[PDB]
Amino acid sequence: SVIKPDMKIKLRMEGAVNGHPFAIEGVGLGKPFEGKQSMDLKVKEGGPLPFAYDILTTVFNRVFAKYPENIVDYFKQSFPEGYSWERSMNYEDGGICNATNDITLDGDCYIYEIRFDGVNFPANGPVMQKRTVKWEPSTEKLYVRDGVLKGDVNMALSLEGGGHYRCDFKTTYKAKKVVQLPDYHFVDHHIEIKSHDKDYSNVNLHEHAEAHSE
Ligand SMILES: [Co+2]
Ligand SMILES: [Co+2]
Repeated sequence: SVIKPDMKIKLRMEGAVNGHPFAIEGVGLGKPFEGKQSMDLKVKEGGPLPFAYDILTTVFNRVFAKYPENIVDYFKQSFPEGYSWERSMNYEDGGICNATNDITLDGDCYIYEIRFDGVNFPANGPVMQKRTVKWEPSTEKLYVRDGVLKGDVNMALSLEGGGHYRCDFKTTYKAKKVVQLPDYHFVDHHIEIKSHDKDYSNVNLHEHAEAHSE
């Protein structure tokens, strides 16, 4: 046991985009072995957010990915101690976000302490003009480096005017104890904002993920 079929999530994120700060909290649930999850998210400070919520959504846990038995699962093995990660998100227009998640487990509920910091998004660009629609589904590429796990992914935001806005994600995953390291593999993801109020003070977010290799 320790990884149960059904588990819960609470989180807090504190952050800032272009020096304007904000914080959001949320609760949710999901199935680790099915790679599915969902959550509700409320802006507690800095609302109404003046930039595209989509930049936050991949920051709001790779335990919720379906691993087959022939690929080692760095994430499920890491609990109950858990793990953290860091990431920079490098947008084609020179906007850059750094984020971190510290993940712990209390009973059947994961707990995330998130930091998010974005800078240099142009005023006319699609993040600050809120011209984004969704992330496309993706394939993350995961490899070992210096004893820890890396995950790189080419991501794309569909723009409401048509076309896409590209971002490169480089994530380092750090387990809090010794676990077995996997060989090169992939994680397919698909993240969707399933509902939201007008200024996104409330968001319902969904993701499903599946590992594969060879
Ligand atoms: Co899908
Ligand atoms: Co909408």
